[PDB]
Amino acid sequence: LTNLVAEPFAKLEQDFGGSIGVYAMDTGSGATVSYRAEERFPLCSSFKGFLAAAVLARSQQQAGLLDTPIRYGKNALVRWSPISEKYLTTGMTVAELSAAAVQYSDNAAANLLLKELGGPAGLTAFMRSIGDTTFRLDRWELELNSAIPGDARDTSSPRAVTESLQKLTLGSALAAPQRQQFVDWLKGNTTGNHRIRAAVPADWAVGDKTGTCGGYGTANDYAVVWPTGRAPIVLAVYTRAPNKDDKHSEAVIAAAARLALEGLGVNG
Ligand SMILES: *C(=O)N1C[C@H](NOS(=O)(=O)O)CC[C@H]1C(=O)NC1CCNCC1
Repeated sequence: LTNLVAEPFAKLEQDFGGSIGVYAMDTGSGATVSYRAEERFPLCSSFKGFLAAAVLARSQQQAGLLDTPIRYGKNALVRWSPISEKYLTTGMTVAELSAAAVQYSDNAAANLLLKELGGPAGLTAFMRSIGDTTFRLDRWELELNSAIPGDARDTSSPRAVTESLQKLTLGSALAAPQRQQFVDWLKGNTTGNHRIRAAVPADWAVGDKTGTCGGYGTANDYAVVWPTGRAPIVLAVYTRAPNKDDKHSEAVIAAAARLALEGLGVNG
């Protein structure tokens, strides 16, 4: 049921000037669209969705975790910490840090939560526990964004991202209350309006998490999409490019998402 209908991904990535990786699954039928789906791409900020899921998994055994207040110093505030910079003098709860990491891609929040889990290896361990053998987080923010060609650090594949996203948002990897909280955080993301969401009709629910490394044309988005009247679709779109100064393209990500939905026969 993979690639029953061919779509012009090669032309798209040639127009972009790099590589595009796509994996999309119709959870009703199991039909899939797959293009470079098992290649590694840098995660960039997109690890923060899985980070929040790992926090929620821990909260299943720690009823007080989400409302625990976390104070932090000015040295925690790295580039692009738009929420946590406004609460430097007060602190925020674990749940607020999680929401900020997901919905505003807040870098200081992500590092604080990584510390709670035992660092990149602790998040990687959570991903292993749900059956993901591809994901690896190796470094903290901001070092994880280097996006070096051929470097497997801080990467996954579009397929493994989609499979893990499906387990966490629709499957049984989280308990039902935590699953719905993860979905609600993704639905409230503010950074993805020009990526997968731009390919999705406004009357369909979407949750997503973006990433943009800042070099090597490297940027991405993954999402769960609920078309009305049919089963949800899960998909991931990742990009990279050969030159350090190559720019990312939001339009290419939206275009790739459109081709994925077309390949699944989903009328938008
Ligand atoms: C994530 O990849 N981020 C965090 C933030 N939001 O972008 S998004 O695409 O996740 O929404 C800014 C870009 C990126 C990031 O952390 N970039 C680093 C800091 C800015 N200079 C380049 C590296």
